[PDB]
Amino acid sequence: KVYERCEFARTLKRNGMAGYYGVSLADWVCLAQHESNYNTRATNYNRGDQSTDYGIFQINSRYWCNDGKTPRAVNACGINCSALLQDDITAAIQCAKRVVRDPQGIRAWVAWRAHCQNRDLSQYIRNCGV
Repeated sequence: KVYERCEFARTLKRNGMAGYYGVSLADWVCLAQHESNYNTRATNYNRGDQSTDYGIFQINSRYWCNDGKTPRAVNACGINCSALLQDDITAAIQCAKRVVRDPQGIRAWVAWRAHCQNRDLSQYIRNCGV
């Protein structure tokens, strides 16, 4: 239930996402990194703003995913946030796409805008043998 730059990259490329129309594998990695790669323990709830940041891709439960304990959220993904806390990231990818599919775009992770769009993050993926 753990994923690292390499792994993630491999999987991504193994899934067929790494190098998406726009989202570049490197961007994914860097992103997934800025999110909370490693172990699928990326969980940070916050009632203060009826929002929760869960998922390796640090997905907010204030719009994406849901639970059923908060009859307010607008689960745009329409899935159990827990589904993003499993072993297979299939949900993370599916949701990831189901999310980016919106007019939001990777931009949502402005972080990447201040992490990826800064230096060469290719050196991070360049080594796995991609």
